[PDB]
Amino acid sequence: KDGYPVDSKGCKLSCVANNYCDNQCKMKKASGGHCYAMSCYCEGLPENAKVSDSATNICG
Repeated sequence: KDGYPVDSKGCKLSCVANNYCDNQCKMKKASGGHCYAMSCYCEGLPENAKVSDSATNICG
């Protein structure tokens, strides 16, 4: 599946470059890792990946 990976709190990962996400997503059995709207997004994550379902999370 695809989506935005979160952190230990469940907040979207603030990405700043494609290479950064490209490497992260990869480690997460993903294939399309890019930085969109300062948010990392991997395409091909595992059905049990920990990503959000919206372009905004509930961080502090």
